[PDB]
Amino acid sequence: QSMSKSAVSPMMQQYLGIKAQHTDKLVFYRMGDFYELFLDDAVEAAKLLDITLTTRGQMDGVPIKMAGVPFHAAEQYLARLVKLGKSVAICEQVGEPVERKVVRIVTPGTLTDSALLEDKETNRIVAVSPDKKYIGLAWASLQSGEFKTKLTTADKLNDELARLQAAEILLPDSKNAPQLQTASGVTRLNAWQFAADAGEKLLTEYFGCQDLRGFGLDSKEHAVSIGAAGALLNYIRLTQNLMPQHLDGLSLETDSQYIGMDAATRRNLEITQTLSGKKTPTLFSILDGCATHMGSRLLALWLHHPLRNRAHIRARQEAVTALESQYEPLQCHLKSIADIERIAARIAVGNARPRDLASLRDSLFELAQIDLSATGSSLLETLKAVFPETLPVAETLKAAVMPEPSVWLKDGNVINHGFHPELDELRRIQNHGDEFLLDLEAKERERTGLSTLKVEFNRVHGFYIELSKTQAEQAPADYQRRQTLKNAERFITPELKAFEDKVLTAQDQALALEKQLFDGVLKNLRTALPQLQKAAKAAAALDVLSTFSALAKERNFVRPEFADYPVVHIENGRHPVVEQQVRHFTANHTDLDHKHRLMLLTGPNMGGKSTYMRQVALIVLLAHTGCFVPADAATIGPVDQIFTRISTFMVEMSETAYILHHATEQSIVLMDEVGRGTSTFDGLALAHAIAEHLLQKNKSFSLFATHYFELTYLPEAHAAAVNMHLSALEQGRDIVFLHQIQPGPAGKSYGIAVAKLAGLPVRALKAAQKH
Amino acid sequence: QSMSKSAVSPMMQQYLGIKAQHTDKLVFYRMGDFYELFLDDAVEAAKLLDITLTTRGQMDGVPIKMAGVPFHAAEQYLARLVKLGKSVAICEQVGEPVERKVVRIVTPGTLTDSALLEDKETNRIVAVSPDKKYIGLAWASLQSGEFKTKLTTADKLNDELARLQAAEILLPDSKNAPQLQTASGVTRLNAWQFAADAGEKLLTEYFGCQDLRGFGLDSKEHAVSIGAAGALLNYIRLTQNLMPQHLDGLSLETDSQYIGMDAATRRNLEITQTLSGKKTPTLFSILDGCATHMGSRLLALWLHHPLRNRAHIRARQEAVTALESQYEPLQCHLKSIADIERIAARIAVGNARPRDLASLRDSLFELAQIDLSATGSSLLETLKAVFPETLPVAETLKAAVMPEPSVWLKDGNVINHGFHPELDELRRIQNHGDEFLLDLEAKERERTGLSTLKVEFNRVHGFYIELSKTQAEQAPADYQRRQTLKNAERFITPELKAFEDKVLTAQDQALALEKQLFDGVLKNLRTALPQLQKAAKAAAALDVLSTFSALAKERNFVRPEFADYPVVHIENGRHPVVEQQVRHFTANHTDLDHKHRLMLLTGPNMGGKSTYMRQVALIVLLAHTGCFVPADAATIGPVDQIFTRISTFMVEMSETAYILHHATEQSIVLMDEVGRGTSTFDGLALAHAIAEHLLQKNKSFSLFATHYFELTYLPEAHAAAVNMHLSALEQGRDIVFLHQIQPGPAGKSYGIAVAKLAGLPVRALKAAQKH
Ligand SMILES: Nc1ncnc2c1ncn2[C@@H]1O[C@H](COP(=O)(O)OP(=O)(O)NP(=O)(O)O)[C@@H](O)[C@H]1O
Ligand SMILES: Nc1ncnc2c1ncn2[C@@H]1O[C@H](COP(=O)(O)OP(=O)(O)NP(=O)(O)O)[C@@H](O)[C@H]1O
Repeated sequence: QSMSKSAVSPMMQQYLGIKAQHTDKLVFYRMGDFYELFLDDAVEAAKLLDITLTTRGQMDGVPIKMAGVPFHAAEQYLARLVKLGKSVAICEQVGEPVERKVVRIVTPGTLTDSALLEDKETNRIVAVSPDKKYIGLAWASLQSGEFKTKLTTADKLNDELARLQAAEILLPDSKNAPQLQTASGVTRLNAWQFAADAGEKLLTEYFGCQDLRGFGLDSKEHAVSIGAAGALLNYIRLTQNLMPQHLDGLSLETDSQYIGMDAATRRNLEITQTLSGKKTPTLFSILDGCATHMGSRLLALWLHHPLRNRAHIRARQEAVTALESQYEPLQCHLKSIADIERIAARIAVGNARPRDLASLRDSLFELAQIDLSATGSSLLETLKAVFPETLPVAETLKAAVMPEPSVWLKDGNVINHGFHPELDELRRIQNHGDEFLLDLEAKERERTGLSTLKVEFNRVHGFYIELSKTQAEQAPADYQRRQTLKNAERFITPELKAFEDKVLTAQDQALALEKQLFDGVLKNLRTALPQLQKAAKAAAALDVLSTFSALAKERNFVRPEFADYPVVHIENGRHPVVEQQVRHFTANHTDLDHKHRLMLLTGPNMGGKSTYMRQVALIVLLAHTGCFVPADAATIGPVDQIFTRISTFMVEMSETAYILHHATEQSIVLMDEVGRGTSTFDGLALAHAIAEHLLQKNKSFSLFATHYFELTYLPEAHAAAVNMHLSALEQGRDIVFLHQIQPGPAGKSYGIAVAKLAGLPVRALKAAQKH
Repeated sequence: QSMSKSAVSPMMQQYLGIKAQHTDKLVFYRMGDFYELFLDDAVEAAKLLDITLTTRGQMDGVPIKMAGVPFHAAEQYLARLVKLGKSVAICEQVGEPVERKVVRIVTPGTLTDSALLEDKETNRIVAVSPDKKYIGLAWASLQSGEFKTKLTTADKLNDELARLQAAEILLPDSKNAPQLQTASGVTRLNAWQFAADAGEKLLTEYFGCQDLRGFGLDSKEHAVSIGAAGALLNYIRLTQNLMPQHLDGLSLETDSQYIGMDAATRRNLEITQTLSGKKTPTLFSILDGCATHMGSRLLALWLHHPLRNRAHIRARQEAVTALESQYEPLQCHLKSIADIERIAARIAVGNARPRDLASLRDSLFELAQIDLSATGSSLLETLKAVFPETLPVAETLKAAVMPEPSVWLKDGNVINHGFHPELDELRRIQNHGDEFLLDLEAKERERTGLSTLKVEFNRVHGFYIELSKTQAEQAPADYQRRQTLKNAERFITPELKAFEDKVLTAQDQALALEKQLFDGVLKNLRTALPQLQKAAKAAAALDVLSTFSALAKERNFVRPEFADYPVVHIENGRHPVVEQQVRHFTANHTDLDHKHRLMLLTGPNMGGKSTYMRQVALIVLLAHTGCFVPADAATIGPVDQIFTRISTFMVEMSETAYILHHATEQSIVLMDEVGRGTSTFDGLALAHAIAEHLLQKNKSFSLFATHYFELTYLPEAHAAAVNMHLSALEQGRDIVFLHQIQPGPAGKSYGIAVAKLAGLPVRALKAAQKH
């Protein structure tokens, strides 16, 4: 393996220096006004981006493959590449003098740029450190500050992964990495980065605390999850420009905090995504009346993390009732603030640009005006306390940044007038720009008798005066001259050289001064990042609570009550999504307690069994978010998990296996027509057993819909079973469904579909009666 | 109700004269370089087309509402309008001297323009004349010449409508018009147009024959269908520019010609349309390797009309075998011909434009070159005899029309050179155009000393010579002058007036001459329409048979045999659509006779039950189209109908009613999991009865898939019953489906999905055993 380095250009040789460090990722090498890619990176990017592949120069004889993109559209192409789980290192040149650096690595899970994120996109990076009994989970969202760790098991893993919706996963390079789907981008990390002891040094040093007990860890059992946090914190460090200091606390997630739901249950209920994978009526889209982007994202969070702690739930409920009389002024203020949660993020990772501070400034002022707007008597009063706390940050931004700064700091006109006296003075040499030149042209027109001379400028030559070749002979030896032209001839003069060296120096010192003063206020903002993140969280909380208020007031939701005994009482409740799809939707009751635990639904095929079942689960879910539920009243007992089951057939049996040995007395199980598949022999036998389990060996409140009429006999075999069914009425030779729960099991009226039949249908009426 | 007529403009008064005759249709009133619509038409069209609604002028004091479209995109909006089932009258002005006329009425069922039709779109207009016991059906396709009538019943109506895929329906305005869907565009026709006696005069005069016995009618029972044909013939006349003379014969369709399939069966088998209504793998898309558009349309026709006559089937089968050795040269010729079936149609209706004759000419020549290409021994030899028959038409077209004519006849350069001697001479005055003017400019440059004069032309002044106002004083009195300008001044002269009156007269006489000669050869073509229609039918037939030859050679299809006894033998057959979706598809046998009639499929879910069933029905269907079936060998007995049954539940019971009292010994019935709905009591009772009918009270060859294991006992109760099932094998903790038919009823192995369960599954294994 001998080399050139005469076989390869020094521009290319430098590229290979960078590319060697990022052999797994695409490298956007800045080349002029383009980012270019070389070699296999070129062939890859030319496939992926439908941009033209080409060739530049030679390397060891061989033409070098190349492909590029204009700088003005780089974020756009970057957005595509990360949609396809690709990382890109951005190689720019940096210095005073110049070195080729990587500056920033864009990965699917560390996005903070508004250009690479949808407005309601939650963006998480999760790292799994597997012991083998336990598994350390640690996740973070650079855009929201979130930073949590959890201890979990191997089989309970894909549930946690679906819950977190991670955009990127960090795995060890070890041979005992957990087998898993792929998924989002999966990024493997060289083993020792998940070290618990090194992960503990990193964490304690990042938060500047003694140990990790306050967060509820210590390297006893949690060691594996401490290392996973460590690995996350390192990967953030390797990818981000500045190491962000906005990662809020670091909480241990226990299973007791939220109503657990398996992956399939999240999917089936269509919480944030349909069964065909969209935003075509979901629970989130039907409730998403948030005024802010950060509010919308928070609501997505809440709908997936229904609280178990009934105190926090009431804290939230006290707020929403209080906001009932004052949400229309609130939602006007919030509607005009920008995404300050993301702006705080971009500040933290050294990625914020001049107009972000303008938006942050103006919205923090708009948040300070909510101090009136509303008051109350709850958690709200701690929310209100936050907004004026942040005015000191707004004032300093008002004083340091223009009302409208230029887009790029490099262009100047970012720092405000009067913030720095020197800058104003430096900047003042500008009228002396144009007025000294008008005072000079006129003092040369009469001096030469030519109204065909003006003081011109170009980047290469600087200031000059040009005269035609005819008039070039008319010029004094006071003029200095340089380059020769075709029609004309341009001249320097020492009395504008003195001017040129004054204004161009003033330009450079001003540009340099704005840079240093901007970096100065970023130094300040980054230290004031705690108050900023509190501002973001308070603004978004209030936005969701405001939305909860408006929904209840505008669609008749009621504050559900909580009980200490196993119970689910719902006074004519409704399905919150299907309710805005039907013009008329018929409400229905739901009564269950200790003695009435399993409701066995039987019914025709367009009788609303599924809808009614999903309606119950959705009311229970909503109940524990602090939102009000769609009913006239509701009362729910302590609930721990929600299970559902609504292609086949081992996936039917897989999802029910999980249900059977995880559901408890506090769980709520939903089962829709289990048995479809195989037969009516083995199918009925299984559906018989599964019911013979929810009643006995895990006393769960269950809704069990089924076509197996043979299961009607359960209320006459267990105290807890109940038979209910759904209505079908005769109108005019044509059947209809009023969609109403009715006690009992619907009788047999398929032979009633003689409303258009032909027989010899007695032969049917002779097989049933079947006693 | 007094009027203006001073309250309305004469340009609007003339519109109301036209609009009054077409009160039900939209009227495109040509207004300059636009077609505009007024009053309620405007409001209608503004909504439908997303075009801006506005105002022009006043009528009785009120601003007249208006909306319009440009001429250059008129066919595009018309296309939209007939997609939404609307009719449009095109009001142009005609004359020598100008009258407002309607010229053409575009209706959804009389389309012939390539610009209003999809390439493979079949376009039929059907007229129903209801007695009440009988119903006269009559339909026609202007694009294909098809013109048929049929006698039918009131309930058998929606089956026929769906079979004919009518783009438009003609109903009597009577109060006893049949209740029906709507559908396509339904067009009501003023009662007496469906008159049988008046219908018979129309029909006999159209074909110029004594009565209708040769077609198999006479006003005995066929009176109601004769009038239907009359109404159709009239609507064609009211709507078409020229009354077309290409309508082929007039056959009476009887129910015994084709294998009947109800509306649901045509949908379920996905013959030319999916269950979600697309071209996502259908039986037609999977076979459609036709080189021509007209070939494709014909394929659609045969897929919906499987022949009962086994002689015509063998005729087609003899042609496809003989083409096995000669289809690659055939499909290269056919690939380069145009849509001559439609072109013949546009000629018939006086709608043909110059380039259509060009395309027809070239393709009729290309069709003549198939006289070698292939020969054979069958029906083929009559096909070969047709192509050279049509050369006389190609010759005349070659001599009369340019190799490339202008787009519009009004622009000239359509009639070929040397076809008419006078036209060439009239046309020849054109070099005398440019050369006489070069011989005149030069004779005016030196005569005035000005190289700043050139002979010009504009549409207002004719020919002229212009000179600047400085040089207008330099012009002779030999110049005549007219309009004054700004910089210049233009002059007429009697020696270019003589020239102006020579070349413009020659232009008009030539444009007029081309018009009369073009109409002259259209007169010839329209009388040579019978040869043309035969050319189109012979080209298309061969294209479909060639395709059948390529499919059999390239996907291992075999020529099915026919039997005279009830039988369906299929040596490992395959599903022709699913077979190109799976990389590997496992073939399966099918054996049924007089003693083995009902195959009772039981099986797991993803066991290929449905697919195998639909495979049998599709093979039987394909067998009767002449095409070879996807198998190693196949033998089918006499078949009359194919019924299928694969949301709920009265529509389950409606479709099965139909099946139960229409299926015969010769029918082939397919039933997929009948019973799903209601329960397992009344569901099993109904599935019990329905099987207790196919065996006994209509000895039909039936495939009955069900999950009811209770129906396994049938082969031990009836001779004709058979139990088959579909395989499921264990590989590695993971079940798989080899998809193979196996005698017997699959046993009970859903408890076998303990491959991931958790119990207390003995309680299942305790309910089955169920003896
Ligand atoms: N209360 C209601 N008001 C109005 N429409 C309803 C109501 N409940 C159900 N529907 C509609 O009824 C249809 C059938 O509801 P669904 O609950 O799917 O019946 P089902 O037979 O019980 N389905 P499955 O759960 O698979 O058995 C749906 O398309 C709903 O839109
Ligand atoms: N003969 C075959 N050979 C190989 N694979 C097959 C065969 N038949 C079906 N499959 C596969 O089986 C899949 C679906 O089977 P399908 O016939 O729908 O199961 P089913 O439950 O028996 N249908 P249904 O009666 O409508 O419930 C298809 O995607 C095929 O790829």
